[PDB]
Amino acid sequence: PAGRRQAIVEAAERVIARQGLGGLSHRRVAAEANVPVGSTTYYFNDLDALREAALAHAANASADLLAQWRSDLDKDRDLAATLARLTTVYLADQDRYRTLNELYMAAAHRPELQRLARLWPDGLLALLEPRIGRRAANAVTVFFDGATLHALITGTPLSTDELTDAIARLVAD
Amino acid sequence: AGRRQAIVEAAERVIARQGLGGLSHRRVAAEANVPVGSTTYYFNDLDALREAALAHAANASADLLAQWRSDLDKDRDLAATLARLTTVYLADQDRYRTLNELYMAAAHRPELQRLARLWPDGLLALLEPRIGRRAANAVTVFFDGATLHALITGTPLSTDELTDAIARLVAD
Ligand SMILES: CC[n+]1c(-c2ccccc2)c2cc(N)ccc2c2ccc(N)cc21
Ligand SMILES: CC[n+]1c(-c2ccccc2)c2cc(N)ccc2c2ccc(N)cc21
Repeated sequence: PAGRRQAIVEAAERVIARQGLGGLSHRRVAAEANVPVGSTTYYFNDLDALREAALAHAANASADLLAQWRSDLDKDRDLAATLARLTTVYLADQDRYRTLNELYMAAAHRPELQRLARLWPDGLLALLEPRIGRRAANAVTVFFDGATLHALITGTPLSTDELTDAIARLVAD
Repeated sequence: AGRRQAIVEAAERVIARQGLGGLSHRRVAAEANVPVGSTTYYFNDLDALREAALAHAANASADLLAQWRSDLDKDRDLAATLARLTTVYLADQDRYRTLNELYMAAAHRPELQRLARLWPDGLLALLEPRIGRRAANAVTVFFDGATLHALITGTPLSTDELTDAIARLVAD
């Protein structure tokens, strides 16, 4: 299909993000992906495997973003401003990160979603801890978790300047 | 004690787990332990159960917010007082789980956002006069993450760690 299967994994991601894990059905995914049901059943008779597929696709996207953050943080050479920017870009990219966001929030009370979620907090820590210490590293990721949830809740993100200022206070000393 | 109440509290639970669209008399009958949806139908023929469930959580949220307000006037060290209160909140996850679930969920469900906003708007107005907009907003944001990240990572920031990060953020 040149990627009918890949559209079904990408739909299933959004599905699971919106309805949860035990809220996966072939009908929904076909709807979600705009493909015939038979394509879904043919490629993923077993829904557990569609679940695995959908979580791995998110996990890949998560770790992929993190590596990009890694690349940017070495090169740029200024910490607060870089992190401020990277966060801003992310807060703005509502398309295609909704899901990672839908899942990360859900994981808050859903152990089965935490292996996927912990990649963010663990990954950020590995990135920052060497550069700023672990107390600072933890405090910053705490703030970022807040920045996203707070932005979504209130409907307005912190500006880059506001982010930069708060990061700088958290990393100072 | 009162079966109305037990049904609105169960409905809160169900909304917290299955969203709002997931709410049904049947699910609530189970969560409530009401013998049959029949008591559920009696007290709430239609789903103005949502409105009661949402208002019950609003009342609980405002209430805790009033408690924070009281505890703040009752001391001087703002940072350490906010930390203590948060530490207590993280330690009472069991009491406050449904509120937390609803808050998380509201990130992508606009219908849960009027309830959810009582927190940020509330903390903002509470602290803004003491530390100004910038700091009050930065603290609320940090608190949003303090709870989420504690849940995700399974380890909360300590009182000392909370106090330290808050002190950095409030300082003019
Ligand atoms: C999906 C996790 N997550 C969150 C996040 C999303 C929702 C709530 C809390 C944190 C995040 C939040 C902010 N502000 C900035 C960057 C990231 C991020 C960056 C990379 C990644 N692989 C996951 C990331
Ligand atoms: C339910 C909102 N909420 C959150 C919160 C919960 C989950 C995610 C983000 C913030 C909260 C988080 C921390 N750290 C400390 C206090 C509160 C709080 C306090 C009162 C209230 N009425 C709602 C509150």
